[PDB]
Amino acid sequence: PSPHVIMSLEELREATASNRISVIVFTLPDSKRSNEIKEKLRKLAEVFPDVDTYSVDTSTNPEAREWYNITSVPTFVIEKGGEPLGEVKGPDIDKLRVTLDELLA
Amino acid sequence: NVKPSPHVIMSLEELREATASNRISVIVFTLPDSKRSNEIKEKLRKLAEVFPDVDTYSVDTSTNPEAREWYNITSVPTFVIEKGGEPLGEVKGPDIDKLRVTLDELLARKL
Amino acid sequence: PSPHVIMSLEELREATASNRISVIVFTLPDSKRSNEIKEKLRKLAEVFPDVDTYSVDTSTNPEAREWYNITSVPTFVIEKGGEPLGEVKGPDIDKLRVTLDELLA
Repeated sequence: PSPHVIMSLEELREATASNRISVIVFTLPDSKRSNEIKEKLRKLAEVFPDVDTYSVDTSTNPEAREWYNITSVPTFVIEKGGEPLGEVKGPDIDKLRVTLDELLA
Repeated sequence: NVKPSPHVIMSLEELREATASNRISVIVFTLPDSKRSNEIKEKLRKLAEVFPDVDTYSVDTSTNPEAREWYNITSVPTFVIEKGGEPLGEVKGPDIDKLRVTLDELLARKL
Repeated sequence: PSPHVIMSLEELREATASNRISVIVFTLPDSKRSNEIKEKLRKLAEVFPDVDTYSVDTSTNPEAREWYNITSVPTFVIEKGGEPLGEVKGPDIDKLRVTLDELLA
């Protein structure tokens, strides 16, 4: 069970415009736990009710990498209603979980 | 981001100034709590998210009889598609799959 | 790789006979709406591995226009093994993505 794979900068901007919480992981494809971070991200979505998860392969989405100013991968971005609410740099799923919960408080 | 969508309309005067834009407006004419209503709102909402130049509106006919009369609404729910104050299409019934299809065909170029 | 430009109905029927999934956009020639939908189709192909994309100019392919019952542009047709699986009439790339995801489930 995976996060929704983003095809373009435009699909991504339409997604984050929802007022549900969007959590987006930016990755590189060949990256051996790129698949592990993706499934952990979706697994983590089960315990968060109003949260949708997305994955962006930066090697095929340079426009989205630039638009969200992604300077290292993996990076997580938290969005709501087109507003960025937080960012977690690195494959640290527990810091993302903590950050996400602070927003919901 | 997007307008709170669909935007709930209070009066005919507000509705006419909204649709006078050269953007495409989609208006759902409904009754207060019909067993589709929550799906009609969430659909209209997603359609505003996926369509950039499209604004979506909701008109409760039970509190807006002048808007019901003005647009000649004969049953609810009904969808009206407008641009520059002129009607481009209408979808009768709670068939919002029809609504998206109809809207796509209006954005297309015939032939 | 931008969608492959189709020369004829015969070429198109031979392409769609593959057991890979073919997605075909029917457009009118070099209008900047047309070039814009073609790039959208290319980006969508990157998130689907077993998908090939094609472009058909209805003004130079009247046989294919008639054969696929094309009455407005752009229209997308999804095929697999010579069988059409879905159709999207109009410039709704998001509904095409949704239709494709439901087919692969």
